[PDB]
Amino acid sequence: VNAVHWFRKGLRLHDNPALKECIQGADTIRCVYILDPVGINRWRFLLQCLEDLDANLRKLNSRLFVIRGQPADVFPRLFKEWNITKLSIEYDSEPFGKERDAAIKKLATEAGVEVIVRISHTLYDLDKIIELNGGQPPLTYKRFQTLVSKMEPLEMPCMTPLSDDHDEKYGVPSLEELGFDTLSSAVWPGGETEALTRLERHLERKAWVANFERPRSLLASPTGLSPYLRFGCLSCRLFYFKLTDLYKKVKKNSSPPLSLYGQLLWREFFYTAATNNPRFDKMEGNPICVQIPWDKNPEALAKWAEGRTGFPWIDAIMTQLRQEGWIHHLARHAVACFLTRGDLWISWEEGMKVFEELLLDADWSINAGSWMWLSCSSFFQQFFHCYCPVGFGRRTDPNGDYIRRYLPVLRGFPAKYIYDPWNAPEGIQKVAKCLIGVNYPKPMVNHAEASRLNIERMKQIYQ
Repeated sequence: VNAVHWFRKGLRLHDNPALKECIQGADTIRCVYILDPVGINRWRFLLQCLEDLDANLRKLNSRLFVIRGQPADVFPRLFKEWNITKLSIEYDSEPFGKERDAAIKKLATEAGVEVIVRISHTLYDLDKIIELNGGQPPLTYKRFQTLVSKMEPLEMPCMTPLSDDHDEKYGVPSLEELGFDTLSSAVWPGGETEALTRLERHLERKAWVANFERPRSLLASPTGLSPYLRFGCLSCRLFYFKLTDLYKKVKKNSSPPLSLYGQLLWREFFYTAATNNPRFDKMEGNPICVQIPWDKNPEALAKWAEGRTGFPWIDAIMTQLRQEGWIHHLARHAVACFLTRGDLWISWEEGMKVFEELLLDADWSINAGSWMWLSCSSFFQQFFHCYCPVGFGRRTDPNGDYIRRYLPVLRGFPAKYIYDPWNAPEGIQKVAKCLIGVNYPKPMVNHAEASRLNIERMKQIYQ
């Protein structure tokens, strides 16, 4: 009779099995999102997801109920005031997620509410993947792959009562209503509609690699999907199913290579590896994490996080990240190294926390997992091997256009110092209108020296 679907992740109406199941047999249905009362970019992306769902719901004679407050306190009030008997959610594997939900399920049964749970934030049941592997998370992407290639296939991806809503809670809140601010548009608009738009574009574009050859960045693509996958605006099975069909249609081969799926499988690998380990995002007490004597250096952390390291490659990556909420993985790998095992010898937990506040596609699991691997703290498997924060940028973008773009103060520098401007003669700096040490900081560390010492440090811990 009375049903509620609770959005957390999975902010879509496509491939929503828990929602599809919840509407089955219900006389009424309310879609609900609960706001607890982390930078403006994630927050804005969130609000646009919510606003986006509401718009689609309105299209459907329904509308989104954004409830303000806490789940454990909101739900008994709802169950009673709305005479709910069914409540459904997407499955959340994240260790803290499981807990909250296991608790809302105890409450649910207290009010004799039925609780529909359905997996769809991942391609697989991770519990099952663990079972094969001996009741043990694969700690290697290879074994993990070896294991999913041997995994069963796939099954492709009533009214609502409103009143006077758009303010009695239930309306989507605004940046201002949260304590911000203002921003300046948004390189990554949030929501399902945006996400189904970019999937179309993305598929069209990947279609022009293997049956269209000819040549056409480090910049946000207008076909990029990572943030949409993190919030569930885009279903990962939809993505998958359409990826397969593209491969089979352009490559004429109905048995694609797992590497077509890397973006997806890496995601899954970390969800699997984290779901049973609540200390996954810490070093101490994290059973899979090597214990490393990282330093406490707030001031070094600060320069790193605020992109004032004096290494433009590093600083450009960090300001692109702070401004927009996304950065290419190669840049993730550069700034991660520089902060941890490469240069600064600061804990990966510290970089994890920064990324959580600024990175749009950061899940608890993915974020922790990456920082652990990137800093060589787990997931051993292929030594990532730190590339130079001068040479590695120089290798990628010889003219330093990416640098001029995100660090305009340096716009006036020649491509032969744009990566290492402290090596510009005084006359050049003057002509560039940027005195190194005055208008842009000097390098916070000697790179050669720092990685030298840092490689030492690391092998003392493996004698």
